[PDB]
Formats: sequence, C-alpha cells, structure tokens
Amino acid sequence: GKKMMTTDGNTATAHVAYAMSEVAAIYPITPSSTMGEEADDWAAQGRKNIFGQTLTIREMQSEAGAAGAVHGALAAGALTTTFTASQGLLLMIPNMYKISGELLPGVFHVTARAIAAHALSIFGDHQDIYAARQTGFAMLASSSVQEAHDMALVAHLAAIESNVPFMHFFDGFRTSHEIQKIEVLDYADMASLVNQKALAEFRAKSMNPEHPHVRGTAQNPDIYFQGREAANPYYLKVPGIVAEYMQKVASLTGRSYKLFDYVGAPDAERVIVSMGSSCETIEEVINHLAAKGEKIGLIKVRLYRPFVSEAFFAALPASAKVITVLDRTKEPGAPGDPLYLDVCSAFVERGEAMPKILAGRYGLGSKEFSPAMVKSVYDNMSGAKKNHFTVGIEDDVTGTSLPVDNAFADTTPKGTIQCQFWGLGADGTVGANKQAIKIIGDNTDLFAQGYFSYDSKKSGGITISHLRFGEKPIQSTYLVNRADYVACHNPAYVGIYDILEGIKDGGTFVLNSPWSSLEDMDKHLPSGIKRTIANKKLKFYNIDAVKIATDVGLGGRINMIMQTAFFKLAGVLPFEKAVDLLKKSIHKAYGKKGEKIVKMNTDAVDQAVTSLQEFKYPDSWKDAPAETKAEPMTNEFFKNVVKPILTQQGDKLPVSAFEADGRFPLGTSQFEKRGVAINVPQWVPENCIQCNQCAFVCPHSAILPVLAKEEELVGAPANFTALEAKGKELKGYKFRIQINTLDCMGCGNCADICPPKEKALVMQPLDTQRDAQVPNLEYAARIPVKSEVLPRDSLKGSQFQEPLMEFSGACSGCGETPYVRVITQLFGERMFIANATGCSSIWGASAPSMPYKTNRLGQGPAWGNSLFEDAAEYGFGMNMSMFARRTHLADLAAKALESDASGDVKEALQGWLAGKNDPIKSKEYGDKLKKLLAGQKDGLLGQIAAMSDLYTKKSVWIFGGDGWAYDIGYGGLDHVLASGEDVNVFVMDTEVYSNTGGQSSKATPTGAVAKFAAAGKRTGKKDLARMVMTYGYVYVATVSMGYSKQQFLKVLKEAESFPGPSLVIAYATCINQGLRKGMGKSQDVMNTAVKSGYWPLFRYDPRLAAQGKNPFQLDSKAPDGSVEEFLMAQNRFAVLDRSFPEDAKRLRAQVAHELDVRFKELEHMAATNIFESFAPAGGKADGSVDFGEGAEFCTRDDTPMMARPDSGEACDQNRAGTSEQQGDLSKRTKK
Amino acid sequence: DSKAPDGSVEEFLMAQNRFAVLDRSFPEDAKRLRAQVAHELDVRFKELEHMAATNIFESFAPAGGKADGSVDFGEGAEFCTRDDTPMMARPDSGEACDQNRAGTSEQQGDLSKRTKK
Amino acid sequence: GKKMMTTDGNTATAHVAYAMSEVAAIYPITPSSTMGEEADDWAAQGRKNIFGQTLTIREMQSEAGAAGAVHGALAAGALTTTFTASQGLLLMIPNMYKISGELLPGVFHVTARAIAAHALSIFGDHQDIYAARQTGFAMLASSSVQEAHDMALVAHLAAIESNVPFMHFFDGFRTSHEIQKIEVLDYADMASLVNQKALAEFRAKSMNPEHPHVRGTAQNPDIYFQGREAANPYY
Amino acid sequence: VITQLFGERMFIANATGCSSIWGASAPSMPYKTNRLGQGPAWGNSLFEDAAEYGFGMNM
Amino acid sequence: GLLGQIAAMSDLYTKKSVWIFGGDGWAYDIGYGGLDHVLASGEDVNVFVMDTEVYSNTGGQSSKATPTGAVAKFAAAGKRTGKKDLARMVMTYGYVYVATVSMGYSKQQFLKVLKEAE
Amino acid sequence: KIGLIKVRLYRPFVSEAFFAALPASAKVITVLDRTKEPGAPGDPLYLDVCSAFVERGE
Ligand SMILES: Cc1ncc(C[n+]2csc(CCOP(=O)(O)OP(=O)(O)O)c2C)c(N)n1
Ligand SMILES: Cc1ncc(C[n+]2csc(CCOP(=O)(O)OP(=O)(O)O)c2C)c(N)n1
Ligand code: SF4
Ligand code: SF4
Ligand code: SF4
Ligand SMILES: [Ca+2]
Ligand SMILES: [Mg+2]
Ligand SMILES: [Mg+2]
Repeated sequence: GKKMMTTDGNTATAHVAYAMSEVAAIYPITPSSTMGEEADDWAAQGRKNIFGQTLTIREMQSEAGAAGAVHGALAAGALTTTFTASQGLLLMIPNMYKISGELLPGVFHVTARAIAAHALSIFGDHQDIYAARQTGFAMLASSSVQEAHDMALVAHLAAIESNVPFMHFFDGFRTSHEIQKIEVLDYADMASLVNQKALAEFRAKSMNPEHPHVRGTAQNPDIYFQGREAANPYYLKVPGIVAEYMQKVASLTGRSYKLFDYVGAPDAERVIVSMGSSCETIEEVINHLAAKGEKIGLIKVRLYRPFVSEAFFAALPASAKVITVLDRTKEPGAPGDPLYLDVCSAFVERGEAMPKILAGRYGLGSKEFSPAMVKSVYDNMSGAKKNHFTVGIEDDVTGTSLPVDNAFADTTPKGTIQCQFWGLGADGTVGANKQAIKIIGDNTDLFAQGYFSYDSKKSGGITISHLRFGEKPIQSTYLVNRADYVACHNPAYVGIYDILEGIKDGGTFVLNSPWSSLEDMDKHLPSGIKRTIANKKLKFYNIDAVKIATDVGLGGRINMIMQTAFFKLAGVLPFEKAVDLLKKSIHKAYGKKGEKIVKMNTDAVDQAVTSLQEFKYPDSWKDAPAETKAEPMTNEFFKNVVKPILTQQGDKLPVSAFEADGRFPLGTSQFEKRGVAINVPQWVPENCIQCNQCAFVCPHSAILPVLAKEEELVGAPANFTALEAKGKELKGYKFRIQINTLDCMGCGNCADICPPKEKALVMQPLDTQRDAQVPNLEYAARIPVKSEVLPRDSLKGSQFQEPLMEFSGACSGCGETPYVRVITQLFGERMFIANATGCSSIWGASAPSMPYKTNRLGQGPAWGNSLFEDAAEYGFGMNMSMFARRTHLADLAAKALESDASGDVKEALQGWLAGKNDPIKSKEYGDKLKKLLAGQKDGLLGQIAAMSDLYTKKSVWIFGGDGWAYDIGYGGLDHVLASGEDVNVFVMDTEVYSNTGGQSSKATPTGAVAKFAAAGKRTGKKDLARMVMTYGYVYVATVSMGYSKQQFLKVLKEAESFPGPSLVIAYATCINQGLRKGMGKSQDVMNTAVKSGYWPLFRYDPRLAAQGKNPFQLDSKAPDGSVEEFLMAQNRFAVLDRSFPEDAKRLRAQVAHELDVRFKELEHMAATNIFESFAPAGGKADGSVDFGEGAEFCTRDDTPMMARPDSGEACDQNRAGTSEQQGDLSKRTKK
Repeated sequence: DSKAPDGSVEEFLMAQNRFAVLDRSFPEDAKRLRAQVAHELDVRFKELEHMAATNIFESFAPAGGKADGSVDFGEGAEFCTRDDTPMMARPDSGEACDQNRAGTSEQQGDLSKRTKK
Repeated sequence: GKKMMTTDGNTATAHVAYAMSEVAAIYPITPSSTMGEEADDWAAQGRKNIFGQTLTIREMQSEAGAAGAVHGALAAGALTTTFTASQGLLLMIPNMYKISGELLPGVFHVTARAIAAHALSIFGDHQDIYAARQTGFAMLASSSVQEAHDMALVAHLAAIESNVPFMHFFDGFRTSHEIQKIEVLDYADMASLVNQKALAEFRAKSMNPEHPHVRGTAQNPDIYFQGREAANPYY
Repeated sequence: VITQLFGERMFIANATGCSSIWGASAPSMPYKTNRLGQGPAWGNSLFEDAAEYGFGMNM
Repeated sequence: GLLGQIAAMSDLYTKKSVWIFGGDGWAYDIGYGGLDHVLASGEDVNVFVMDTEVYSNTGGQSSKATPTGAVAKFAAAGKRTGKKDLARMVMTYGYVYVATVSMGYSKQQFLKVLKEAE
Repeated sequence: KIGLIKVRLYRPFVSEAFFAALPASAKVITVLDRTKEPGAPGDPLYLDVCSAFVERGE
C-alpha cells in the first residue's frame, strides 16, 4: 500500500530507516538530529519495525561511540543504522573501514553537511560524505524528499543482500528540512522485499559463543594484502544488487531509477553531471531551455560508490561535445574534486572519444544554486569554457567564479504559486506555514513545497519562509525570488529589509501594521516601498492583526490572522473552500480547552476576512521622495561587512571581503543595537541603593553602572539623573544605572532581583524609554570606567570594570552569558578562550556578530573555537605555546642579565623574571621593560622587546557546556585536568545539549525530560565534580550566581589563581528547562537550586592540603526542603507529572533522596581530617632514563612494536625460570 | 578485601626496575617520588577505609518506569522552549510562544495593572 | 656542516623535527612511536632547537587529543609538530581541517601505515595519508632514509613561509625502520634557512589578548562559501 | 580462568593492545572451543571503542 | 510457523555474557570517554581491565594509569603526577559494580569478583 | 627504454611539474598506488594523473 505524505527528507528517510532496523546508536548533530529523534519517539510511542519489534535506540557520548556501537551490533547479528552528519561523520571513519572490512549490512543515513575549516557550518554540501569515500562504504545519494525515502529503502535492501555497508545521503537542510508531498510505502511492502536467505545467513555468520569465530585479527606482510582483496567479488556484485532493488521498489511505487539517470535533450551537446538536490533544479532549467531548442542534458548520479563506468556511459549521449562535472565540495590542492576525477578516469579509460570536460564547484554551505546559476553553467560550455570555476559567489581574488545574470526568466512549472513570509521568531509564522502545507496538500490535488530561513539570533530573529504550490511536481530546490504572494508579519522589517524583491507585478503584498490611515502608512512606509507598490501595480493589503487579535481575545497573537490572510489572498484555493477548509482545521488542532478558545480563533478568521481589504494607495507613490542617510558612528567593517550581512545582503559580498584564515575582529556587536525587546527596565534613583546587582546579572550587559564626578557630567542630558556614590572610596562621585534599552533583550532579570522592597527597576514598554535613554546611553558610554576605585573582584567593584563580552545572540535571560561576562571583568585583558562547540560558541562566534570586545587599551579575550570534542585539548595547546614561548623569553632575559644591559633594564628584567607567573608583577616589570626597551631592534634586547605580548602572565580558559564536559569532550577534559597544568575550565551546566534541541547528557538529572529521555532520564546525574576531586591536585568548585555572587567571585579568584588545573561548574538556567515563570526568574531559580540542595556549592583547594588543611569546603547549607516545588517549577519535570504521574512522583522522590545522600556525603567529606596531599612540581633537571637500563631480564619483546634503534641487546627473556630457580638448577647439576 | 600497608613498599618498588633505574640515575628525585608514592597508598587506604565504615551510601535500583508513551519537554511550557535557530528547528516546531522579551510573568501581569486604560 | 651517520628513517626525520619545532602534542602508535620517544628523551636530556630552547612535549589521551593540542599551540603562535600514522592519523582528520583552515604552519610527520579493516596491520602503505588528502594539508613524500631527512626539513621551511600545514610521510618500517648511512644537517644550518619575516608574522597574527581577534566562527550560506575560497592564493 | 567460568557463553569486545595482539595475531589463535564447540566470540574493533563495541553487542 | 522461527533462534536461548577486555591505556585514556559512558548506561556488560600501568604492547609508554615516580617513555625521569583513580571515579555512580583484584594475593577473592561482577 | 617519475609533492598536485618529468617518448604509463579504495573507479595517484592528461588536451 501507498500513502500521500507531506514531510521533509529527515522524516522521509527516518520512516524507512526505522522499519528496516532493529538496533540504532545515535548522537545528536544538526541537521540529522531530527531523524535520530524521530526513531526514539516512534519507539517510545510503540512503533514496530518489519519484525514487529520496537527499535532499540541508545545514545552514546559521541559519533565515535555510536559508530563503535553499530559495529558491535552488526557484528553481533543485528540490523543496525545511525543518523549523522559533518563533524559526526568524520568521527565514524575509523569504524567505517572496520564495518566495511567485515562485510556488514550496516547503513548510515547522513545529511550532507559542511566541514569546519576556516569556520564551522551547519549547512549542506558534500565535504563530509566525500571525506568517507575510501572507507569501503557504498554511497547512494538522493536528490529530493521523495528520493530520500526511495533511496533509503534501496540502501537497506541492497546492504542486507550485498553484505556491503551503505551510506545513504541527501543534502542537509536543502532536502532534509524541505517539505514536499511524497509517497511512502507501508512497512509490510518493505519487509516483503527483504532477501530472507541473506537475512538468515547474516545472523548465522554473526558472533555467538554457540558457534564462535575470531574477527579483528592482526596480520603480517605475508597475508594482509591478500586478505584485503578477499572482498572484491562482493564489491563487484553490489551494483547489481542496487539496480535490482531500484527495480523492485519500482514495481511497488512506480518510481524508477538507475545508478546513473539521464534527462534533457536526446542529442544534447552540453551535458552537466551533478549529484544531490542540485539535480532537481537542473532538470527544471533543462525542461525550460530544452523546450526552447537548446541541446543540453544532465547525468544524475545515484550510486557514487562503487563507481560503475558502464552505467555512466549508459546515460551519456554520444552527441555530448562538452560536459561539465559539478562537485559540491572543496579539496584544497587537488587537481580536481571527487566526482570530476571519477568522470575523467571514465573517459580516459574508455580510450576513445574525448569530449571537453569542465570542472565546477558549487553550493558550499547550502549556498544557493539558482536556475540562473544553472544557466550560467550551460552558457560557459557554449562560450568561455572556463575550467575549475565556482558558481554562486564573486571570486574577485582568484577570479574563478562564473558571471550570473540574475535577470533569468522564472522556470518554475506553469500554474505555480510561490509564496514568501517574513515573520519574527515565536510569532507563529512558521508553525502557521507548516499547517498551510498539511491542509492544502491533504485536501487538494496540488503539490506542496516548504522551506524556511531562520536567524542566528536565538531571540527576536527574522524568519523568511518559502512555500510553493502547483499542479505539477515541484523541483525548485532553491529559494523564492519571484513570489506571487509576499507577507510581512512584522511592521519593524518595513524600513530595514528589502521585503519586496523580485515580487511579480500584480502580486499581492499583505502587511501587518497599525497604520490603517494613509497618513501613517506614508509616515512609516519608505518611498522605495511605496514606489514599488505603485510601479508594479501590487495589490497591497494592510491589516492591523494585533488590534484584530485583541478584539477577539486571542491575546493579540497575529498567527491566526495572517494565516487567514494566506488562504484568502494567496490564491491557491477558491475563496469558498479556502476559508471553509480552514475553519475545519481550527477544530483539528487546539481544542485543548473547550469551544471558548476555539471560538476566539474562529471569530478571528471571520473578522479578519472582513478586515482584509485592499489598501487603496494613491498613484502619487510612483515618485515619492527618498529619505536621506543618517547612520550613526560605525567602522568600515560594520559598514562594509557586517551590516550588508546583517541585512541579508551577505551573498553579494565578494571573496576579497574575507580573511583567508576566516577570522573576525572583536566588538562587532557594539553597533547591532537590535532593540527587539518588548519591555525594558526603568531605573528609579529614589529606591536604588547602589549595589550593582542589576548589571552583575544582565545576560547581555544591557546595564551600564556609571561612577563619574560632576567634572565629567557637564554636557549631559538634563534627565541623566545621578545619585551621589555611597561608601568610602565612593564619596564625591555620582552614581547611576544606565539602561541599554536597545541591546536589552527584555528578560526581566535585573528588576526581578533588585533588592529594595520598592523596586528601583520597573519593566516598561521599550518605546516608552528608548527616546530618553538611547541618547543618555551614548553619553554614559563616553564616561571613563572607574576600575582603580574599588576591588576588581568585589561584587560592587566588578561592575565598575569593563565587560569584554556584550550583546550576544543568546536568548533573553540566558543562564550562561551572565557568568562569562563577569569573568571578562576580572581577566578579560589577559586571557585565552578555547570555547567548546555549542551555545557558548553560538552566541559568541556566529558571524558576523562578535560579542567579545577589547577594553580601552585594545586588550581583550583571544577567542577561538576548534571543535566540539577538543576544547580542553585545544586550550591545553595554547598553554603549551605560552609556556614554550614565555620560557624562551625568560631564558633571554637571563642572558641579558649577564650581558652589559643597563642598570634599569637589568632591574626590571630581574624583577619580571621573579614574578614571570604573577599577573600583577609580570605586568609591573613587563610595562617598565616596554618603556625601557622601546625602539630597541638589535641583539638580545632587540628580541626581548619584540616579545612584549608575552610579558604579563596570560590566563588560559576552556569554555564548554555539560554536553561537551560530560560527554563528547570529557575524555580530553579528564586528561587535561590530570596534566597538572595551569589551565581553567568553566562549565556552564544547562544539564542538557541546548543549541541542538535539548538532548540528554550524562549531566542531565534524574526524571528530567529531554531528547532520548522521553519519559524522564532513568540514570542519575553523572558526578563530574567528585570524579575529578579524586585527583587530589585539581582545583574543583561549583557555583550558582543567583544564590551567591560573592561566592562566585571568590571561586573565580581561587580557581584562576591556583597554579594548576581548575574546574568550575556553573548552574545555568536555560529555556530548554522550561521555567514556568520565565527566564527572568533564572537568578531566583539558581538560588533555589542551591537552597533545595539540588545544586550544593563547594570548593576543593589542593594548596590547603599542602598546609594541613582539609582541601574541601562546603559553601552551601543542607537541603531546605523546597526541592519538590523547585522541580515542579520547571517544565522539564512538570511534563512527566502530567503525562506519567505515577513515574513522576517516584522519580522526583528518587531525586530528593539522591541529593539528601550526596550532601551528607559532602559534609563528612568536609569533616574528615583525612585527605590527599598536594605538591606543585620541583625536580626535573636535564637527563633521561629508559625503563630498560640495568634490568636483569629483558624489558622488551621480539615484536616489531617494541623494536627501537638502540634495542636488540641480549637479555634474559624469562624462558629459563626464576633467578633463584636458575641458581638452584646450577647447584643441582654440579658435575 | 585487603589489609593496611605493611611497609614493604620500598622493597616492593626497588625490586622493580621501573623504579630502581630512577634511583640509580636520580637518587634525590627517586627518594622523594618513592617517599611520595608511599604517602599516597597510605592516604588512599584510610580513605578507602572510611568508605568501608561510612553510614551513608548511594542507593540502587535495577530499572523501571519508562514503558510505552513518550512526551516532549516543551509541551505545556509557559514560555518558548526552543530558540529561532535553524538548529532547534524540528518538524512540529514553529508555534507561537513567549520568547522572554516581555519580562517575567508577575512583571507582565503587573505591567498591565499599571496601564489598564 | 655536512655530517655522515647511520640511522633509520624515524630518527632521521625526528632529527629535523626537533630542531625546527617548539611545541608538540604526541600519542604513541607504531611505527612512528620512535620519533616521539626521541624528541621526548632529547628534551629531557636538554637538547636545544634552532631557537636554543628545549622542545616542549606533552602526551595526550589520544591522537584526537594531540591534534586538538597541536591546533591550539599553532593558533597561539608556536611552531608545533607531531608524529603519528594509520589509526592515529584518522583521529586527527577533524583538526587537520581546522589547522589548514586557519592557515597554520603545522607539520605532521607520519609513517605511512595500513588501516584496520578486515584486519589490523602495523605495517606500511599509503592508506592513512590518502584518507586525509582532502583535509587541506600539503603532502611531502620521502622515498628513502636520506630523503626522510631532507623533505622533513623542506616541509617545515615551506609551512612557515606558505602558512600551509605540511604532512611529511614515509613508508612505515620499509623506511622508518630501515637504517642507512646518510647525511644530516647541523641545527645551525637548518636555522639559517628559516624565513625570519614569515616567522615574525606568524607570531604577529597569532592569538593573544594584547591584540585579540576571533577564530572559528559559525557561518551561514551567505558567506561561508566565499570564506572557504579566501585561501586560494596560499595554495 | 575467566574462560573457565563463562567461556562457553561470552562475547568479547577486546580493545587493541597486547590482549589483542596475543589474542589474535594471525595465524595463531589462543581462544578455542570446548568439547561441545562452544567458545568465546572474540572480536577486535578499534583501540578507542572497546566499550561501545561490546555495548553494541549487548544491544 | 512460530516454532519454525523460534527453532532457528536456539543460539539465543542461553543467556550470553558480554565482556570487554583492554589494558590500562585503553580504560584510563583513549577509550575512557567511551568506557565511562558505557558503564553509566546501566546495562549488563562486564569490563575487565588488565592494568599494566603502561602502554606495554607499543613500547611501554606512560599513561594516566602509571604510578608516581614510575619510569616510562614520556616519563623519562619518573612520572610526576599520581596514578589516576579510575575505580573511585566510577564508584561515584553507585549503580555500577566495581572491584580490584590481584591473583598473587588471593585467587579466592578474584573468583569471588568474577562471580559477583558477571 | 623505461623510466620512472618519483612524486615528492602529492598535494598540491601541480600538473605542470608532473609533465616536466614526462618524456615525450612515453607511449605507455602505469601508475602505482600503495592503497585500495573499494568501489573507487581507481586509486588516488592514478586518478590525479588521468585528470592531468585530460586537461593537457593532447
Ligand atoms: C563531532 C561532533 N558531533 C556533534 C556536534 C554537534 N553539537 C554541537 S553543540 C552540541 C550540544 C551542546 O551541548 P552542551 O555542551 O551541553 O552545551 P549547551 O548548548 O547546553 O551550552 C552538539 C550535539 C559537533 N559540532 N561535532
Ligand atoms: C587511534 C589509535 N592510537 C594508537 C594505537 C596504538 N596502540 C595500540 S595498543 C597501545 C598501548 C595501550 O595498550 P594498553 O591498553 O595499555 O594495554 P597493554 O598492551 O599495555 O596490555 C597503543 C599506543 C592504535 N591502535 N589506535
Ligand atoms: S539592583 Fe537595584 S538597588 Fe542594586 S544597583 Fe541595580 S537598580 Fe540599584
Ligand atoms: S531585562 Fe534582562 S536583558 Fe534587559 S537590562 Fe534587565 S537583565 Fe539585562
Ligand atoms: S544556553 Fe539556553 S538560554 Fe542560553 S543561548 Fe543556549 S538555548 Fe538560549
Ligand atoms: Ca589555574
Ligand atoms: Mg548543555
Ligand atoms: Mg597497559
């Protein structure tokens, strides 16, 4: 049986993957997490595979552990699979050779994603899949959603019968997240294609002590080579098995395929050879140009490996005179990319006709591949014939890109309605778009396509959706730039984004805004927009969805109003059936609360259909006066690079506009001033007590405390109200808390924690503050920061320091940024950061916004993100460099001390040398030296001068999340902390893989609800703190800002100052945890976290042990009993109590017990007078000694492994018994 | 399952070349590192001894609960549980929710009582 | 000064490696283990490199760990190196993309060894090196003990001036463990062939809060592609 | 001895290293079967995945 | 029928015993991240670590399992960091069976552990 | 009449440097690869060589 189904690549292949698999070991990673999360859910729900069994899915610590688990399963006789991508696929490589080597029917479903080189990317291309092309895996590619399903089935069937592992792959995001109405097969149909004899043999040859065998042997040069060729027969037959099933799945669905498929003109002279979702668009362009008489074609490659040349030439037209192979990868240095090379070897080996063959690279990192680009490619063949060209960018540095005429006529099928939606994150737009897909598709005989472009901004971001509808198949695997319907669901975008680009003439444009009058419309709508609305005779429909949404009592949410706009003006369904079929869905969804809520969404539909009246704009718009420019201060980087990017114009940014090594300058987020908050805090100098707690808490540094004297507040606004500093050091100074209304995300934390009964901070509408604050901020921002007035590491004094990390892309009230910010206020000027992959690297390094900044001297955190699994290692590397280099300096300094260096130079040189590793001193004598050696450029001194950036002691930090620390990168973390070296790791524990969807980590508590914890995690929270404390010499400590900022500053001090390994774990609230009262209660929740005893604070300081003192110190008090109310306040716990109350009660009970036992444990750990000692280092002294020297019996074996240059000496190999035994045998044979 | 150190540490270590070579080439360091190891095994034992005599110990449970039927961590959530990022993007995601840019619940509720009109 | 002496391919390259490097993260793996052991020993011994400093070597928990450290040391303006092969090399693939992506002058010295598939093998062949031909590393092959020394030096000298990471490799056992009577170069000589400006610039562009910059961003479809092409001149 | 107790019904995920070298250096196989043909199902995946390899056997 | 299928699964009837072998190099270092995770899975697997306190097979290199003052490659002057307490680290879970043995000291203790752990 | 072309630099693969060592007399050339990529249309060094001739266009 069949079944029309509208879904995306991920769900489409996952549907087939689940049915054909008994075991699955996965690890989350964008954009394959979906599939992995599908399986788990479906299994939990009770889904059955073709064996009537629910899939057994487990989560590992990494894709390496995954691939390893799969191997074991496959070896143990179970049909296994896994879903991965990019960085994840790279860590599976080693196992892949093993899995292929041991001929196992394994199958990988990977969403082709870019590899992180100059920069990380979560978008699609073939860099990863190509990196595994020599693992011995079969590679079957799909070019569409429908194909995703189809090729996914063939993959499994072929694998089972070929005993050769398959890698089914499809374009990440471009196919995986694209939704289309496709056909899927029943689990029964699939199960009936399986080769039973093969399945029986697979299980019979598998590992089992009832009939064991040995795999994974170690072979010498005598047999390795032969054993490696022993599988040739298998690889020769796989192409046949693959074709076989393409024909069998064909007899059931009606969709045929070949290892290589040809499309286009029978006598095409110019053929393209591509692979992936790109082929869909090519064919679209082919149908258009070929119908016009053009002789061009295309060869779709399905099976990339093995690469059967026969099948290639099968789909290749003899009329082909020129054929360009397109690779969606980039192998620096190669003479050509993958596919290109394979194709070349094809013709050369055919040793006959030789058609001009061109090479072309495209789509890197989901780069758009428009029909125009497909046009540019076919023209290059009938023209310049440029080779090794790029398409989609402007290569003005090496000039390899192709000229693209964007004025290319639309090639979408006839009768297709392409739509565009510009919504704000969380307004319902997308969810409403997806509903419009299910409805229309499941009630009409139209094809539906959906794709969405989100924003790097986790809060208040733009979301331009793309939807298409037609009577003919949709092959438009690229954005919509010729829409018939354009809708802006946010009036803010009006004057900041090119909302109407390429909008077809006569096209309708419905806008969301309270400008129902022409006066307002003209006052807020730009001339460029007005001019366009008129010149194109657009059918502009305004609508006050907010007002209309308030009259019906929908809270004011415009999601159900703009949805009604679509069905009425998009023109896909007849007005009647269109609006009618909608009301039917209103009942489908919702209905969560009687007909009351259902009535509010029905009334909205009608009153809206009424409000939806064309805005009769005047013909005077055709020539409206364009305003004048007035952009504030900015760099030539925020102006020439970041803004063009922030304004969705980055694609037009040529190659020459970037750093070859892919680096960015700091403080670029200093001009973003997004201003997407709804409500902001209002300082009230009548209640304020000048404590600096509001600033200390802000997750975006949107609060700037000002401490200046009337000497600096001369040319200031009359409303720059300022109190008079409180305290001793603060007497004549004037205090003030300047709210940064534009950079504020309106989370509410500051006001929520402001001490005084009568809050000195009150939340008010942004617009009712900006006009008076923005100008005061630009002023207060010019007031010198008083850093030498109070103790740098003091609560009230730390906020008088410069925050070198502001306005990041983190969510409102993030539980992470608050910490890092204050961390820069203590060491920022002299620290390195090795940020592990994840949120910490997302809200801090997502181009083009860079929150980290430099202070008044240009000093700031030297930031860097290597990978997700090597944060510690990475940072450990930075530590080795500094050591190696600083030690170098010190040795030259010593040299100069013996030379004829001046008296002054020798003093500072002598001094620095004494405090080389002392922040204060190293900086005191370091600066003196700079002054003294200034201008020097010869001899030792000349070299010592050129190293001023090594003088003051640097501070190396490792930023990561629980996922990194507890899982993927725990191994490196553990190892580095053992190194016993001066490094500082800061773990922001959100108890869950955040930015990837909220997957369960070993840091996730008991009974918590996360991905792969679908019913509350049934394993206790891994105790990372106690595990590392066992080292004895590693400084460990836990913190929780909301509970005690004072203890947090102390920790940072004691940790960073410790002359060795430091591990600090911070309890960070996150939106994945789902706080009932919002992230504005984050600080108050961190507080409860400690009091309840859920997250007890403590510190293990080894140097205390070095002085007879117990290295363990408890910073919190025994549980208070508010634990239950603490867990039930977070949805990640409340959900179970609603769906599975029985397990919920038990799980929350087990947790309380868990924290009750562990605390008593910590207490006794703080009471005991028995602890591990501590010793820095000392000793070394040049000289090495091998463990073999002076040994009586051999210390090494005969093996080629222990063999060394100096080895080979005669020794007692222990084959004559013991020394005594030998001695006695000698006495027992006297003679 | 074993008893407290018997002091044979020195002879034990010196009887093995991996330690004896260090003593022959680095007499000074050797003695310190050997005297250090001895201190480690002595401390770790008393340490291990408390474990054997503690009145507090982590509970245990085979396995249970789970069963059929799953649930998402965002269902019922008052505020958004997923960001605008393409990463947290899922098939079912996309619904409207409070993105925490309006302030805390009580803050919002009181912000209305102070406007009414 | 030219100097005759007998040795295996391993020490021959280690000889150069040590001199030309300042930092090194290493994990043991046959048949390249000999080089890392020599660099470590000579370090303890107190041997000075071209900069007249002892090599700073550390051992990680794995090659994926060594690569991570090797990446950080290079991003921190320090001449780094490592020795690996087969399975070890494969665990370095991820970082190799980063190291070359950030145009760091790293230098890998690998003893070409077979990959574990139908069976394991500590013996030599080009299965490992090839598995990383797309990582963006320049690849220099030496065909004999004498060449192991020469290419080893060229590799370091080129990497420093081109900013492209080099991977010096030679057949495991067949060369790494084949001893011959060859000619090596004093460290002084090797030092005089270094490009001081290139080296000075490597110190400059590197990480340091005194003059910070951000590396390892996350880029969308709008610019990621162009950024990947920005290094075409260097290659 | 471990095989003298569970040998006839155990799977073995052996991490590369001596135990894998003396465990399965071709053509010498130390692990054998008992009078009934039962014996340890030995397999060496890679050096860094011994636990996940065995875990998968468990799955 | 069912019996037909059942019958073909005789090799599954008897409860199997999944074991995992490996030296200290594996358990303490390169494979630790994996061992730690698999152990925390709570499933029925047995891990037997033959602690040699050094990377024997490859030439006796140092590992986190190497003792203080122990002379090994990469520890040319005796290791200057203590032996990693893998045991106490895993014992924090509370739901994992952990034990140390030494045949020379007691064969009875060793057998007792295999019996209990398995 | 035989010869051999030793490849010192495999990456980047400079087609020019390659031909600089290719004797015009060459009528038959066999490329040797010390590896095996199952299913591949050929092994690495080989593939790179073919690309060089197809692009030399002679
Ligand atoms: C080898 C590899 N596997 C997977 C990923 C994808 N990934 C990036 S961040 C992340 C989760 C973040 O987890 P965590 O460390 O807990 O930090 P948080 O986001 O919660 O701060 C995942 C699964 C990757 N980048 N590389
Ligand atoms: C990725 C990878 N890195 C390094 C090696 C090489 N190697 C194999 S065994 C070994 C020694 C560690 O052995 P161990 O587990 O300590 O056991 P032992 O031989 O000492 O009993 C090393 C360095 C490998 N096979 N794969
Ligand atoms: S938290 Fe309140 S009392 Fe404290 S400095 Fe801020 S506004 Fe003033
Ligand atoms: S509401 Fe939140 S983001 Fe805004 S100033 Fe207060 S703490 Fe900062
Ligand atoms: S940690 Fe959570 S709250 Fe912070 S940026 Fe990530 S998803 Fe948002
Ligand atoms: Ca420290
Ligand atoms: Mg997390
Ligand atoms: Mg060992």
